[PDB]
Amino acid sequence: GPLGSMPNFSGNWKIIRSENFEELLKVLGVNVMLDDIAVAAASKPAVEIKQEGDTFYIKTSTTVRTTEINFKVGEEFEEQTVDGRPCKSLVKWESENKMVCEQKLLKGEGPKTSWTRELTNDGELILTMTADDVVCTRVYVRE
Repeated sequence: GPLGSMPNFSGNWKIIRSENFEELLKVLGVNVMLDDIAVAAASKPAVEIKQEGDTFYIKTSTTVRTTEINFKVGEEFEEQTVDGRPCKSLVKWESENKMVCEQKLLKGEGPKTSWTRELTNDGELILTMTADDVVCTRVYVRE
């Protein structure tokens, strides 16, 4: 679970709205990173989150594919674009309810990318994914 009064992200989460996902994918092209979309693109599976303070595991499972990512809020980690360019990523708490991941390619030029996850007071989980001026929002509720 979470620290103190901060909300508990642990759960099984069902998507009930999306906007601008295909648009984001087109702007990103080969700059998209699987360590983001491999637990977000597919709408059918539950997104299974396990939170232990700052430590997160995020898992999806279909009969074809199981994927799990992990990170710790506050600890830098590396992810890859689909064409193999490394990115340094860091998640921080932006607010009581919201984490923000900043991302930077290790070398060369690309779009400014980020994502956020927010557990709003109505009980929804909001994922936003950004590439320069394009913002994708996906809204989840508990299964």
